[PDB]
Amino acid sequence: CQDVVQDVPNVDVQMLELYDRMSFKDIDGGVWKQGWNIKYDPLKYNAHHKLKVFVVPHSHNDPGWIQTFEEYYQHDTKHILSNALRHLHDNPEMKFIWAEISYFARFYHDLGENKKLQMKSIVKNGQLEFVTGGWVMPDEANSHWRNVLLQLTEGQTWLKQFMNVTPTASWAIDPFGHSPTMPYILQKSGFKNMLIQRTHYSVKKELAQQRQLEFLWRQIWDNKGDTALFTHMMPFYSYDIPHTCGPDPKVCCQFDFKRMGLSCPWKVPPRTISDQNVAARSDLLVDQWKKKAELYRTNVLLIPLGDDFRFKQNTEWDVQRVNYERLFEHINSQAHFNVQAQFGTLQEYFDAVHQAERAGQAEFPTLSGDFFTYADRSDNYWSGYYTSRPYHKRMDRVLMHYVRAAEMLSAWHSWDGMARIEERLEQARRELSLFQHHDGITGTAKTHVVVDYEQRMQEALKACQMVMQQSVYRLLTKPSIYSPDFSFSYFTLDDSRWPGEDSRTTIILGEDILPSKHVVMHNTLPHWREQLVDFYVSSPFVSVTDLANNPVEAQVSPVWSWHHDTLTTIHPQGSTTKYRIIFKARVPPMGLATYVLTISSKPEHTSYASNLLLRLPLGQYPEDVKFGDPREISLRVGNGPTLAFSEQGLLKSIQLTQDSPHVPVHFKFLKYGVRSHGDRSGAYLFLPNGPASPVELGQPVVLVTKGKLESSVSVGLPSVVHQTIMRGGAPEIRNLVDIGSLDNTEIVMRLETHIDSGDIFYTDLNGLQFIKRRRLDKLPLQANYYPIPSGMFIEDANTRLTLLTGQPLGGSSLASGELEIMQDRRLASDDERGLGQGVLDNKPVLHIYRLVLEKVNNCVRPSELHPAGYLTSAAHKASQSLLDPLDKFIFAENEWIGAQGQFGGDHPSAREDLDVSVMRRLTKSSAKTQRVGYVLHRTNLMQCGTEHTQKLDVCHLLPNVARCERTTLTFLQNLEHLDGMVAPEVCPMETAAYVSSHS
Ligand SMILES: [Zn+2]
Repeated sequence: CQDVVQDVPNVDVQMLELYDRMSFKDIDGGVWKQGWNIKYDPLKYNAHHKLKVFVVPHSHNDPGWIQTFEEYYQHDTKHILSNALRHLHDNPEMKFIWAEISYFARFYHDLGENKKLQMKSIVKNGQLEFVTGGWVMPDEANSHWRNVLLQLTEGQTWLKQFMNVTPTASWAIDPFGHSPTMPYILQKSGFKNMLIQRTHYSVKKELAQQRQLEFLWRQIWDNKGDTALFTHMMPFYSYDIPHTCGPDPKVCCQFDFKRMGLSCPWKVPPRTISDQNVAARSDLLVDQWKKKAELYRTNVLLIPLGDDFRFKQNTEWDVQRVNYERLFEHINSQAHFNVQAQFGTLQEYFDAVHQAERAGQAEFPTLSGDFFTYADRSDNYWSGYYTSRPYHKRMDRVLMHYVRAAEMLSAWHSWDGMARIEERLEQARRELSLFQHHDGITGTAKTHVVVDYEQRMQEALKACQMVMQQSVYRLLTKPSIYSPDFSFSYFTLDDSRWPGEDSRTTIILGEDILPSKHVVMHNTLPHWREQLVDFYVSSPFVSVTDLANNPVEAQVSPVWSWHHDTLTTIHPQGSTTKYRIIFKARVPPMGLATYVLTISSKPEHTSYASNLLLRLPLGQYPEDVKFGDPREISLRVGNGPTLAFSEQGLLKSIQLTQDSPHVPVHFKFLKYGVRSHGDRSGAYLFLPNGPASPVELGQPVVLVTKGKLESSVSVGLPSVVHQTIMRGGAPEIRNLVDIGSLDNTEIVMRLETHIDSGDIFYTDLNGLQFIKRRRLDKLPLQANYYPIPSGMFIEDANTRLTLLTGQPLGGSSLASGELEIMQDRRLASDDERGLGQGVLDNKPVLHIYRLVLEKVNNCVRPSELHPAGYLTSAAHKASQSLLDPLDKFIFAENEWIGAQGQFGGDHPSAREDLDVSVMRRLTKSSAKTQRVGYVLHRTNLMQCGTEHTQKLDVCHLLPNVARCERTTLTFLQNLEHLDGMVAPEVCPMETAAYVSSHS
């Protein structure tokens, strides 16, 4: 295994280093506004050295933006695919590429056998070629890596199953910024090349000037270059026809034969190609081509030909095809051009490029880093969408976890087809897959479309719960009893965090209404976990036992809610009929643990929290509420940190241990505005008019709850209920955010330390890796905002502070010792990127965080020059507690004969840096050989020199292994037959996939 800490890779282009030297000057380049006047030597080209041009027709199809998936399908996409099918069929030299498998699957299932076979025909002959082959073309900023891999697996599985094809070239023309997570997943899924579009205009200029637009893109820690993927970055402002033929959009636009009810902004129309003009039109176009080719190292040129929802009408197919045919026939017949031009596919382009390299005509540069934050022009940085529609951003994470848990839970058994497991899982994967779209998780879609996304995710959550409950009943009922009704609710799910919602079951216990209640906890992670869990109960006199009837220590706290008296003030109210029972659930790796809640007066092993209101009846509750003037507060749970809070109930300092210092750590809410003159912030753009200013907090009500297992500080701020929860380690932060009214406002949460971070900070990419960022004072504020998909940190010689998130949001470190993360944004103006609206549809979201202060001076850190950072064990586990908590199940009935106490107590408890990211059964009951796929990710944690673990071999997890294969990440190809049927060890920062066959 490579060393990802000691050794700094050598690459031609390192993006952090690149950004440091770049001036980012927005100069007028001329007809190429953001470049220069391309010159080529016309004697470069002769009969020995021709330009080879691939004109690649395409149609960008959004699975939701202005319209819903179904709306666009009905209006646009179904017509495009019928025409493609007809036109390619009748025109054997015509070519077409296709990205979005969601729409292809939808269309293909509606075809008659005949059309099905004809369609297979034009795929087999290579005329219609699938690119990437994902369900969608996903967002790359906010998306979790697991979800990127999910949407990819979904489209490619569909392709392999229905078309017997697996794309090896990727096409990503539209995401707003590009992540190295994409080459990382794609190269582990058999890909050979990929294409990107949306990078900062100033980065395109810099690279274009050195012919570094094609590059071998490797991971920032990769010393060897094993991860490298060949990447083509297109050079110009857009993927549309004006911006794809060459440098001068005024010329290129004349070669979009659909604009003769569409027209050319530059006021020069296209003209039909005839014998009259062909020489002149050809000359104009090839000049364009040769200008573009000068930016690349080979004599092979990629010319994309299309636009959004293009190739819809029969006559668009003719006008495009026939005019370009006339051009090609003329160009290729005339030796003075020294050009071979034709219709081609993406993979055809890449093949010819690799032919040129293998012949030694070019050596390509190496690149590591990322392409965030993107700007299309002047100071219009697209950091807005790191935050837009934050409720759905959080919904993504919750759904992500429920599909994982549903697929793992049900993977253990084969299910009769009447249970409908395969169907529910299929729906849940597809819904979650669709939201990966660059108008889904991004928050850049119209309100009714966001509505559609939400309803779909909701149905997907319901489908996971139905699978999870059925699986749990099967796993913990004695086989001699197990007799299921697949439409029965054996368990209801209990979620303390989604939606946060006046739902949640109260368990109603009574000395003879119902005395005891069985609850089960599921642990999706492959090691033993202990975690505080909570349930709502109808009495404060409840005690906890395991199934063996051993006592478990518990605490009871009141249920509190916050009201806006509107008359007055934001105040808490306490329940008189529901209480919270809290205890530590111990749960096996990938396993289940049953507990019992029994009613009794005050039990032996249950304590009662106290309540202090700083500025209230509580039912059958033992400790009466106390009252107080606003004051500073210090709490400690267990031996864990001691935390001091302001008189406004905001964290002020943390003390790690009894004898360590009181470390200043201040939370502050601030607000950013929109511009006086200038451009207006929208769904995409963040255009603050100066540094944020502090929110006026007044004198708010601070609620303090103090218990032996769990304590917390909650405060009703204007817009935000803010809570710090203490369980013994790193606290959890919850914000209930209601931006409600406050137009042209962005609400930020900032941390202020004395940590001597300077200009350095660290943000993660897709929850997979942490990348070094440098704050740049030469760039505007919005350009120092980066995606925070799961966490961020600052550090000095001695001290780290890391914030872990349950939800993708935007964030920065805008001064030494600070971290900051946007909570919500409300926006009266459109930012003119196509959407037509601002963001005027906000709703209450519960944001969750963990807050880790640590001493790092005895940690093995990477050198000053390494572009990556690495989490500690504590910060890694805190992240895992946010994204993959314990699942909670309440038995829905009164008696559970058969009940067992635990599942998975024999499962190996693997090293903490290792996760079984996916467990998914791959075969229905009707197959003779059962097969299960596993995705394994091993992260890399700092060695701080800070435990008993067993070897985990996924091939042996289930009984009667007959075969085990190391596979691509999508499970679709074998990469190594494992003679042993034992899975090899995986390296730090690697992801591997195994498929186990069972007899
Ligand atoms: Zn798009």
